[PDB]
Amino acid sequence: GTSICTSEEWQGLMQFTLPVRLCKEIELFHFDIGPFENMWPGIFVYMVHRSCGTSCFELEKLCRFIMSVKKNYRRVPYHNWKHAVTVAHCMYAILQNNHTLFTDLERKGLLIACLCHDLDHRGFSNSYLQKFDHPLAALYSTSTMEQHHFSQTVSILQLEGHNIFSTLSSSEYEQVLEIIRKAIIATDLALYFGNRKQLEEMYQTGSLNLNNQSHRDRVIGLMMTACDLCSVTKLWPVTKLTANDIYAEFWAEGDEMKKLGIQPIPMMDRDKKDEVPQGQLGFYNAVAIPCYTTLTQILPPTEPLLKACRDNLSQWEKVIRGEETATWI
Ligand SMILES: Nc1[nH]c(N)c2ccccc12
Ligand code: NI
Ligand code: NI
Repeated sequence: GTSICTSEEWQGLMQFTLPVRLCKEIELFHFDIGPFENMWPGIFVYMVHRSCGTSCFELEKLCRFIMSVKKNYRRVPYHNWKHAVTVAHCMYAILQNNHTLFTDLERKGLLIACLCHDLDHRGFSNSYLQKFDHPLAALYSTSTMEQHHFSQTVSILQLEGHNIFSTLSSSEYEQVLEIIRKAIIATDLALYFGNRKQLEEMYQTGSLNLNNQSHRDRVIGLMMTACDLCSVTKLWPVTKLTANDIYAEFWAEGDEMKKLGIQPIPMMDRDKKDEVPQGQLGFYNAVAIPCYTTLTQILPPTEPLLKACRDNLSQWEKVIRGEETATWI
């Protein structure tokens, strides 16, 4: 099942210090971790310490956990360690801007959930696993990969010296694993459509109440979608480069489907790259823009995410009209 970091790996992280200039930058929604790869594990420790406090976790167990999580992301084009840290940074920015809406247990649970939410992704969609009766689809009949990512998270926590949550009360341990489970399962975009619709209704009717656990769960669910999709909230060149990686995965999957006698959906067909700009327009109109619109209504300080998403939508529209300027691969 699960891989473990080296002694040298975690002890190195324990020693890391975040360059001073980066402290100011990491607070901003639009921050791109891309140019700082050696620092990604340290960036995560920094975020946990700012959000949750330097005493939240025993530092050794936290650095062991982080480096073993990294080792259990695969070398796939998109659903990899870079994506994990990017999603956790978006969650950090949301939490910093909305800090006292969330409990200390939720903040720690959500930062961990974001880091873990795609653990052991193989570069194949739920659609593929289920079309082709992969064993995971037999074990997990809905939200197949997401149930797997949660199981991997639990596996890593159970590794010797890796349980960062062991110091919580017996009740709080149960509560945080549930926070993490619901948060990971919520990253299944199949569930997003229903969740966003429910939230929009709750908000528009004024029945939305964050003292109501089921409402809190739904808000946290939408935060998870917003963080999972946050490549669409970066500056255009970063968004575009990330889209290249997303599609590399999709096209490798479509290649597999051709061999099994199914023509893939256009989005996963490398011979249909001309349809990508309209495909992105559809995704922004149906998924991304509604998501950030609703999130901004519920959490006003998240508005820059929506502004950036709208700017990117405008850029894809420019591509469609043939107005794009030079892009670098
Ligand atoms: N950016 C982007 N486009 C599509 N179609 C996506 C699907 C999942 C996650 C991000 C995506
Ligand atoms: Ni996922
Ligand atoms: Ni993801």
